[PDB]
Amino acid sequence: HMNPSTTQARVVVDELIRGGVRDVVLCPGSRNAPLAFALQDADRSGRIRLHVRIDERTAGYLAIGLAIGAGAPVCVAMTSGTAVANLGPAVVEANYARVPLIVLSANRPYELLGTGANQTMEQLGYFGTQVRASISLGLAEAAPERTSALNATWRSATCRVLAAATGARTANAGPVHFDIPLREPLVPDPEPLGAVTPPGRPAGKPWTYTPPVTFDQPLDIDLSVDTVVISGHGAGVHPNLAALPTVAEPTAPRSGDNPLHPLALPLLRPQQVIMLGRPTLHRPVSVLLADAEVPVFALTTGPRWPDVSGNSQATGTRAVTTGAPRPAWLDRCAAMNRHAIAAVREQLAAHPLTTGLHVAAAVSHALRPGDQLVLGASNPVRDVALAGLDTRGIRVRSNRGVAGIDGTVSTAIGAALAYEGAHERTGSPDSPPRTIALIGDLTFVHDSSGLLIGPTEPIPRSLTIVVSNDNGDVSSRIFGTPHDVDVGALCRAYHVESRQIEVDELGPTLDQPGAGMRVLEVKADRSSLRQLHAAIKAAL
Amino acid sequence: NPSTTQARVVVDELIRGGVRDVVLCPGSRNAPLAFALQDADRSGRIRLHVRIDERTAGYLAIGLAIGAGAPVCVAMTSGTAVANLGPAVVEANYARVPLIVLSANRPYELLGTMEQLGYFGTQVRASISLGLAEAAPERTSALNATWRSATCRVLAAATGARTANAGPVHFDIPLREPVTPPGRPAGKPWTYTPPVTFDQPLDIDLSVDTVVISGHGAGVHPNLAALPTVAEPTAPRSGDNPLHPLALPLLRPQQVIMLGRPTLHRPVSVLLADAEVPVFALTTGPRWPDVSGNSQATGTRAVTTGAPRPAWLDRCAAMNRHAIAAVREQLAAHPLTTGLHVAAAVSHALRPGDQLVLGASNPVRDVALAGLDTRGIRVRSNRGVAGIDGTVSTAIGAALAYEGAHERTGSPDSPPRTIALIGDLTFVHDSSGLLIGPTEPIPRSLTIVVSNDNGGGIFELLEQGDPRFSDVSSRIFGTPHDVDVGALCRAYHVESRQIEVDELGPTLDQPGAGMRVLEVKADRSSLRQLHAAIKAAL
Amino acid sequence: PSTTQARVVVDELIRGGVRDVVLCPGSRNPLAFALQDADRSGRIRLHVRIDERTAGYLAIGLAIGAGAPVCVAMTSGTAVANLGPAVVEANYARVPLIVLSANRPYELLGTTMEQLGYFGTQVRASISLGLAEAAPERTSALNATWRSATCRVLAAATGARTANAGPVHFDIPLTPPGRPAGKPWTYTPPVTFDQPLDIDLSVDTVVISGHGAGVHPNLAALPTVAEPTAPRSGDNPLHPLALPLLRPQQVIMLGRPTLHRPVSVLLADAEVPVFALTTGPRWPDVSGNSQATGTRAVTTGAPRPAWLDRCAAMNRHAIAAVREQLAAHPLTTGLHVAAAVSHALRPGDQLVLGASNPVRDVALAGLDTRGIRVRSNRGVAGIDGTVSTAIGAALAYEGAHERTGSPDSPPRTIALIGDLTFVHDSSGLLIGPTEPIPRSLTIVVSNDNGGGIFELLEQGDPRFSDVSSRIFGTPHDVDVGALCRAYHVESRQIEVDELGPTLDQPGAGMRVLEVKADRSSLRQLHAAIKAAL
Ligand SMILES: Cc1ncc(C[n+]2csc(CCOP(=O)(O)OP(=O)(O)O)c2C)c(N)n1
Ligand SMILES: Cc1ncc(C[n+]2csc(CCOP(=O)(O)OP(=O)(O)O)c2C)c(N)n1
Ligand SMILES: O=C(O)c1cc(O)c2ccccc2c1O
Ligand SMILES: O=C(O)c1cc(O)c2ccccc2c1O
Ligand SMILES: [Cl-]
Ligand SMILES: [Cl-]
Ligand SMILES: [Cl-]
Ligand SMILES: [Cl-]
Ligand SMILES: [Mg+2]
Ligand SMILES: [Mg+2]
Repeated sequence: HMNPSTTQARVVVDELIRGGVRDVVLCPGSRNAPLAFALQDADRSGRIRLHVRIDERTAGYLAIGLAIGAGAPVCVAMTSGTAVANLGPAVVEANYARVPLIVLSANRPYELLGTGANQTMEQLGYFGTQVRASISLGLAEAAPERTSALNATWRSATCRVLAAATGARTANAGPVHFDIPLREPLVPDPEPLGAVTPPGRPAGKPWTYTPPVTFDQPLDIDLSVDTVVISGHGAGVHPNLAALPTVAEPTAPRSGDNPLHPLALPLLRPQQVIMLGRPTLHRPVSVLLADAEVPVFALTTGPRWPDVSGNSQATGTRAVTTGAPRPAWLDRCAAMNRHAIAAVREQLAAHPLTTGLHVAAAVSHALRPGDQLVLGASNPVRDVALAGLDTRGIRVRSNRGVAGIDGTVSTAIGAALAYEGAHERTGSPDSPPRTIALIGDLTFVHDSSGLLIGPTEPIPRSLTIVVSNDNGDVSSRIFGTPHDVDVGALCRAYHVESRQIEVDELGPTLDQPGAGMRVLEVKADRSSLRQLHAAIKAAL
Repeated sequence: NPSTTQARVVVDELIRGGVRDVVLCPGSRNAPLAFALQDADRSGRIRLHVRIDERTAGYLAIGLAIGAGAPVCVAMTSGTAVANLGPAVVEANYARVPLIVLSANRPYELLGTMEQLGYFGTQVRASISLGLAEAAPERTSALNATWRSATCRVLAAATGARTANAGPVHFDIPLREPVTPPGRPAGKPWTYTPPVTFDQPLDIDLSVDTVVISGHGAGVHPNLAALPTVAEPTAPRSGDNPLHPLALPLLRPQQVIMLGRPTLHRPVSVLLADAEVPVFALTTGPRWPDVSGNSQATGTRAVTTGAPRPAWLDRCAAMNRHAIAAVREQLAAHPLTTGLHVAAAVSHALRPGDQLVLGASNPVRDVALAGLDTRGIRVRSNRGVAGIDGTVSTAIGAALAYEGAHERTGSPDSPPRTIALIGDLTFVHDSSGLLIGPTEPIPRSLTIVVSNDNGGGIFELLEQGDPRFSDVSSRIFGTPHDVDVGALCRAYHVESRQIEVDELGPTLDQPGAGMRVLEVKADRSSLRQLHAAIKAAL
Repeated sequence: PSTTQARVVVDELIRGGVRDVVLCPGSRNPLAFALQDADRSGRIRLHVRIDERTAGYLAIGLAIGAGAPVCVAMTSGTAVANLGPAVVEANYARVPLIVLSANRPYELLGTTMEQLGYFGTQVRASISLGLAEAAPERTSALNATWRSATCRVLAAATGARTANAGPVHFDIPLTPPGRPAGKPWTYTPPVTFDQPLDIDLSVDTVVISGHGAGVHPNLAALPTVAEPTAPRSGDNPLHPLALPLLRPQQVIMLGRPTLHRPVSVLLADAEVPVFALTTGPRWPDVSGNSQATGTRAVTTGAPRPAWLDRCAAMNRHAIAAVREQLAAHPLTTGLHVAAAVSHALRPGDQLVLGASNPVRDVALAGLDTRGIRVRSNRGVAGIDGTVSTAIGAALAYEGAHERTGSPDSPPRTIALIGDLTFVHDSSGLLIGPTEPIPRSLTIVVSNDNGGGIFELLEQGDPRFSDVSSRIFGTPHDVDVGALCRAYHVESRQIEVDELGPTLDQPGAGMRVLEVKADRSSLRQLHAAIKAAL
């Protein structure tokens, strides 16, 4: 009846859907045709949304966007060869950002490794320690009597792939390499003489159910000691710490309503630091975490705990708090937070030229509750932190794992599609929410291929990309001249609407109703930034 | 600083070892041998190429190595460099390309930049770490010897000087966070390793009806020059008796001599798997291919007795004329331009001495179906893993190294031409390879011909191209993109022109800017029927 | 500079719970001197061996004896290869093993550190300290960097944050105080790993508990087939031979089962839901039949009286069939020796079981694990290193009893192993005069002169009788008594009826009791028990 490659591909796709996979990114190939056929039919029946891309490296960052936008595991299926190697960059990012990314690689049978067979390499284990698991399905046997047993083993392995990627039993979500060797026949047989897919558990249940896991590690912390909370990427929400002064990275969730501008920390003298997540962005933050006199308590949601400090007195998951912060200490930190905010506000106005900070400040004001903000992990994240954005009621995403230039555009597109997707299922007939991306010009040009979306492929409903164009070791001689790439020409090539506006119009133009996907380019300056940052520092 | 001394010794020995080009990317950490390479660039001892995209940088290095046969260095500088260099390193492994990867590790920092993947173990020929530099005026003669000896190991491993198996090498130079000692006289390398002769004679009787199938990495065998030879475009031709690939299924060879690693044509793979046909594998290195475990014997050269029967050579020649006529006649009888028409136009426009860079998918297959005469012509293609990524940067590096070899011959004639034939998906995959800063070296005679059928044409010719999949194959296989290629080249400031297949000939004869892209629109909705008409007219 | 780094690291390892360290004489290795100072000062115990393989398995025993992390110090360019087996066992049995290495960063590399592939697949973490400097202006900062990293090593080995103990590779490439009151530099409270599973005990349920299983009070009433190394939670045991006689409709699987074919068949039956309750993040599956994973059970309902009565009946029939067929058998088999050891055990004893038949035979003899501590290398079920495992297990066990100030002599550690197992790791008996030696260790060897377990497998079928003596039985004809005397260890040959009384007498700290056994009748015995059911 049904050939083994088709049966295996349909069973795997079926178990992945039951595991919560709503979006799959597919790259074209011949060896992965079984997976391609099963995925396309699951897209026809509405069980998943399929995204086709041509460039596997940007496809991996699209899949990362599809996962951080709503929280679901996301699969990316590709053929054998360098197609798997091109997933390298996205796997590394997903490792340090803890993104549940499933690399579903088709492969030749392993017996062909070493024979010179076309388009065949050492795929299994290619990703080394960067993945949470390298799992290989077997080669499918042509034995309809073993069909019952193979369905159980295939579905149980797919569940193991899903459990490791989502961190269902480790609290350490990350990328997983799921390698599937496939042999001919690679296409489905004539459907008149066809079969039905071996069934899973009744009522759409996963083959192996993993109920919610709890990882608890309580820590004693006395709050009467003058305490500042520094929250970075992957930080959890802690209600018992919402009163304390908090220096929060843009991608960190806010526990309370007592902010502290990063520029204010070096001008204060905390006696005790509570570190939430993986702080990385601010240098004065990094300075304070080096100082050995100030005790540091680390609180993480997963088992990995950051090494950005040397005087880590203790690491846990939550705090059992004793006491309450001194009101004089609270008055001091709030006083200095207002002083830092005003210093940034005055020097921005006192500056003649539009810099990247002005663009970042303009986007911050235009934000509204419910919006999603995607930030290039270079300057845009630091700039929005200097402009003191209030991340309450907005979801802020950024590839803070390795903070690479790769794939920023694709991540924005993916996060938008995932966000607007979860808005449909909540039943609201209201319009889809907004996703605004702020990225530099060198990052936009570098991942301009990420703008490519085939005519038949899903397109974000309300994504606006704001490109702050500052036109910019012997390896730094390429930065000595402007790359001179017309942002509008790239957008025309990839059939994307573009507009070159000014920072004054940034607000009103961002409020124009949803026009699908669009790119807004703001011209900015880089020559005067050294004076602006020196002006702000002197104003403090 | 004893480290800047180390860096100057290594760069000198690498130049003595034949390295004429190095590729750099800006990174968070300082580049390995960053400043020493810069002095070597201004001195004219070496040519530096800088790129932003580390993936396109790896493939540019491959192009710089295969265009002239020299070893090439790429200097990793960031924490994403290992991941992005993966594709090029894998291709360098399977295509046997001398690729040196320079990295600088920090021994005073806690471990537990570089992001370690698992491929370095399986792909590289050697992993050599220099060692930390320490000041010692009484050991300058000794540290000069250790550094240059290890540098000679790195080059010998990468070029296959002692193994006959070129490939990528990982060279690590540890650094401590912040004149040149001499080498051998006359510019000679520190440790002279004479290239080795790797010899495996094999007895083959040529009176048995024999066909030769030469693939990637095949050698030149003068004693086999008379036999009917089905040769891939990248294989150097050794005779004047070509056998069209479509004529192979109309014959019954009793013996097959397989040169190098064949990767094209399903009739070839069916023949090589036939257990009733002895297959003899002749390779230039230690690796050897088998299709279905049907390689009877391995070697490097044939010790031949006998000669092909004149009746056998006549049958092969008759079947060859039928195949050539069928392709020419059916192409003329087809209204729409396909990628196969473009391949025949590019093939008829080449001249002796030109370089041809062929992308994967149909272009490299279509050129073979067009009967391209590869003699006097240098043909390149990344057949190691047959990826469609990095083919634009590979052509650019191939043009740059090929032109530099013509400059060093001192001929006043214009630089030789490099013509690249790639699909549209291939072009879209690595369009970023066109972004070259005005400071960097740019080719002077590179023409990229893009055969644009708005998607993946080869899938029309495979099993998923069957009409019973017509309703499902468009999205997941054809994958149209609707990209404006001229607008892309415009954005990157590359001369671009859309032309018809009839104007393709004369357009390549006229020179132009040192780099330009010629886009020919094509159709893939008639591809499967054009190929069926060719098979039936055989 | 390196002497200070080595002495800082040793202090944090002692503050982290390390009480024993194994090392081997090697071509080099500072850490040796620092470890030496702590040994004379009494802060750790040092154990030296010549055989690096046996050194790795000694450290495993030192870990599972009391539950502490243990360090082993490689010193040559053969230690990685020789420590391989012990690292693999530590990985699969979740044993806190710290492997200490020393790289040379000022030397040409790649043209005492032999790299194999197992480190990247077996260890929980790989942490290299980094080269030391000389500026005493940052000695306070270097102190924190070393003690923090050492705390990372200990946390990965003991599973402090991941609940998955295992081996760790620590590279120290070639006195600033710690936190006051001897606490570790970075405190990490042990983590609680929780997954509640809804299970209806009203369905006819059996509990199968294997290696690494936890203790479950709300499952104490259910019939329980428990492997020897499993800790028992209730008092309704179900003899393993009774399982094929019953027809359960639901299975709760604790830990990682590895024994008894009937169990493997039951766990694979697609008509029976299996629930895997584990103590860590890994979970086992036989044929993809595990339908849910968890760490504890939220139980509704109660077991039917009809189901419990049926289970108690077949249990009784099985214990009686084994106790009776063992009496009718004239020759002494390894199954008689397992029953003799089990009935000679008192509460508070430690029992070390080798693989092959000894671990299975003790289960067939129905030993009551309550009050006693069973140890076995069930991670990969190998016959190597079992002797050194029992020596280290004895040492750490008596060490925990010495530190409680009890006046009574050390508690008993009895090891039941086979002959092939004894020969495989006979070198582990070679212990120098200055090295620590157990004071209450008895190694009972059931010597049937070959592999008895093979007579019970398909190769033991009589149609292979003429072709299976060489390649499965493997007779050795080794004089165990002469071997023990050569290594200066007490040895005595006794009969099964003499095993109990001799075990009750305390003798030299290490004694090897060898009982002659037969395997030619093993397949016939087991066929007799099956027919008696
Ligand atoms: C990196 C990579 N990803 C995917 C593939 C699978 N693949 C093989 S041929 C092909 C289509 C290429 O299309 P195009 O370059 O337009 O060529 P055409 O066959 O249409 O001439 C694809 C995606 C590959 N070979 N390499
Ligand atoms: C290192 C290792 N090699 C081989 C095996 C395979 N094996 C399993 S049981 C066994 C026989 C051991 O015989 P013995 O220790 O005398 O025990 P018996 O079954 O006779 O009681 C062997 C070789 C193993 N488990 N470990
Ligand atoms: O001859 C060659 O060039 C060549 C190159 C390769 O990368 C091979 C890989 C596997 C098996 C055979 C191979 C081979 O024969
Ligand atoms: O529970 C345990 O102790 C345990 C231990 C292991 O080493 C495992 C290995 C693979 C699969 C499951 C495992 C498991 O459940
Ligand atoms: Cl950016
Ligand atoms: Cl014929
Ligand atoms: Cl190809
Ligand atoms: Cl066993
Ligand atoms: Mg195409
Ligand atoms: Mg035995």
